[PDB]
Amino acid sequence: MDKLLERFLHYVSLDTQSKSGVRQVPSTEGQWKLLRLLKQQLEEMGLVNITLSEKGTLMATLPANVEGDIPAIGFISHVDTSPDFSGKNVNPQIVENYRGGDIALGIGDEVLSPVMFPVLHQLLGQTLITTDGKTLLGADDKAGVAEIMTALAVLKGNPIPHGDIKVAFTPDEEVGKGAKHFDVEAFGAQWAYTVDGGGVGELEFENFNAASVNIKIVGNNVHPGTAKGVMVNALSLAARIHAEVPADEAPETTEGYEGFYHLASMKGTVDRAEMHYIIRDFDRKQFEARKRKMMEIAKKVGKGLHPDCYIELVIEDSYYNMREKVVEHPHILDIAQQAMRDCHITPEMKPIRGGTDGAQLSFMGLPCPNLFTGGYNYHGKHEFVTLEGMEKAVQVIVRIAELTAKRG
Amino acid sequence: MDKLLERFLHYVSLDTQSKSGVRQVPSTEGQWKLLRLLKQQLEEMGLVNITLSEKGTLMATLPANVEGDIPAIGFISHVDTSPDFSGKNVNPQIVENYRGGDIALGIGDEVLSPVMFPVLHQLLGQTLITTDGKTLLGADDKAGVAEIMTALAVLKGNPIPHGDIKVAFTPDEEVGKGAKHFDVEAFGAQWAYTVDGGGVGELEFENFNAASVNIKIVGNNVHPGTAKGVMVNALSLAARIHAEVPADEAPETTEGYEGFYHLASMKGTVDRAEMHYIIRDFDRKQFEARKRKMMEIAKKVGKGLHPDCYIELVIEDSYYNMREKVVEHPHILDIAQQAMRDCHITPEMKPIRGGTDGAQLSFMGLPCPNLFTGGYNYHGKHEFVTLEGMEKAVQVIVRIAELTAKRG
Ligand SMILES: [Zn+2]
Ligand SMILES: [Zn+2]
Ligand SMILES: [Zn+2]
Ligand SMILES: [Zn+2]
Repeated sequence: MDKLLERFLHYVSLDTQSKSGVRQVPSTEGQWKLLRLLKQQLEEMGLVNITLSEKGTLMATLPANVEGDIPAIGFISHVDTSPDFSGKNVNPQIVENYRGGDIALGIGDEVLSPVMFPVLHQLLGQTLITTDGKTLLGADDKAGVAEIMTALAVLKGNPIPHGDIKVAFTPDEEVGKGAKHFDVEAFGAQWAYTVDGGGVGELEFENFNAASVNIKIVGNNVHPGTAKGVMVNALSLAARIHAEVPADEAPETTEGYEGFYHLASMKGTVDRAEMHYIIRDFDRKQFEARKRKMMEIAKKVGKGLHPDCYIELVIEDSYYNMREKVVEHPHILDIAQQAMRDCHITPEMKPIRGGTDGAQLSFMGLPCPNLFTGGYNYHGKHEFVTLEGMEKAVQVIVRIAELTAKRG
Repeated sequence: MDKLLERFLHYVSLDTQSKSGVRQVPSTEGQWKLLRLLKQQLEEMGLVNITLSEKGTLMATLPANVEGDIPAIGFISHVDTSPDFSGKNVNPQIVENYRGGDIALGIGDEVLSPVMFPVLHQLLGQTLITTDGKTLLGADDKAGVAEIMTALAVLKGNPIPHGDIKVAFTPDEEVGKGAKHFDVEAFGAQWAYTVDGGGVGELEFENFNAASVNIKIVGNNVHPGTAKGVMVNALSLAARIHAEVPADEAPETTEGYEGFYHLASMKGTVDRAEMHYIIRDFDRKQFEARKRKMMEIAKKVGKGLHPDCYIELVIEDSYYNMREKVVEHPHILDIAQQAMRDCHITPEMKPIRGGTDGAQLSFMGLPCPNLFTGGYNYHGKHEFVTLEGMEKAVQVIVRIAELTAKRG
């Protein structure tokens, strides 16, 4: 199981940052750089049916080790790094046998601190890989790419029985295009896992049901000095709508399993205004309830307006909670959990307050929970990872593949 | 008193529309076209000390008719037409002996209607001048320019005693630059009147005290799924501020002498938001009270925010109510009122729910109330005027000049 570190740093050195609002997929050339590198490494490795689509999705198959009717399983990672910070000229910082202090990031006033991140006191003794403080690290999701790549080297070069293993590396996960052009048919996996989770132990199979609620408000402007009973202030309606939305059921005041309404943005004048709301909820019923609530709030404020003044709502479903799709087949989480115990890891299962490409794929015919990576503080300069956590991800992937063949 | 109509139509044919947010004054070439025309006509008329500044303000003096120590008075009109509708290729429509029906504007579905404008039933018998329905008319303020120009022809060509009469024609009244570069010193008028009012009888000397209140809100954005006790939604603060502003004390619900708060515009995201409020009030005390109220409302919402999240208010005074400046010298309104009675007109004195260049000049050393013009429905395609009302404006101006010399 060597070259884990090497593969990781190699991938980290490549600028693969994604770009919002681009029509082309992948959105940036850098991503094609890493995809081509992976493609070559897969060929050299000896995988079969390797293919890189025009949309930049890399697929490949490691054939069964043994005979028997074993279901093919898959592992998926995404190639791009967050637009929220640069993954440009990352300069990794390796801290062997971390003793628990503050980590200086590069030369300057930048620090990885256990005061700010208590998790560190949970990683005494390990090798930490950090940034110089001037960029992202890319652990998300290049540690996953490295771990999958590594798990394949281990499966191919050791006496470990396994069925067919499908792997994929996708392009614009960060900008929401991760599963858009995913050819589940070509992939040919009975089920899969994304290796795009957090710390050691993380296993996720529950995510938010999501929807956007756009509101278009048309008022009536006129010179203010003579607006009596004539002027319809659109912003006054916007404020009245938001006044009715539960301030206790908002991102700033929810945690764990509680849903919410959130006003992302709003802009307007007396004549027109627009609001962009989002609704998140683990429960499909309370998700519906949440749409109703908004429409209801709207009606209220839309009391009696001179039929040239209205309030329109446009509700768009973004994604659903996989729970149902995953739990529907017990072996998926059972194998993953048994695999972690076999590797002396305590499975930690927290719900995802957001979504994942796995949740999209789970509705496209590929139930697909999330596996940990060992990385932390995902989108900023405080992002870091530990080699041991990365080696455990490898161990788990390899065990899951062995266990799957065992039962097949 | 001829060429009133002719001068009017001539001026109406010139595109003199102003333009918002231009640094140059006048903001448009068309205005210089009318200013040059007026300049020439003043020369031909025989006025003295005629001058056109680099900023496009035209001044001129008609010397005293008689001797005695008579105070010089002035008459002011503005040359540009509203940006709110085109004053491009105006095609006037003349309706002699209006009998009270609906007036068809040009060829098409456009109408001047007494149902929509009850004033018409107050103008039976008169000659109406309307638009074709495709533009503004320009009565505001080209009727005033014509009336002043005409009043001067009458004063110069008839046995009517008068002291010195100063006249001025200003450039960007519509875009707020009307009195900016007004050289009151060069003008040399003890007091003046703007001929920029409405229907026959109108005399205005009270206007709003005005101020803008800008609010900058800095919040704290973070991915929503993990914003608990961390995310500070700036829009939520904006809505909470506007929630505290009196919906009964707003443009849509005030009239006559009642002040108000008005939210002109607002834009924002979770990280930042901005609000542009205006405050209008005839009373200087309640104007102050209104500033206090806003600052107060702000404090409340600014409760306890992590010192990286704040709410800043920036209050800018725009203009004041002239009342004080005008009433301070009784002859100004006394002469104007006596003049209207001498002309068999009932003086109508309503407060201006907004401001005028006269109110700005009144604080620059030139008390300056507003005189009627006979025009109605100022900024749209439904703008119209009546020749009789225009002739009365002329009569009043001429009488005011005669009365002023009488008492001097
Ligand atoms: Zn991410
Ligand atoms: Zn990721
Ligand atoms: Zn106007
Ligand atoms: Zn005007």
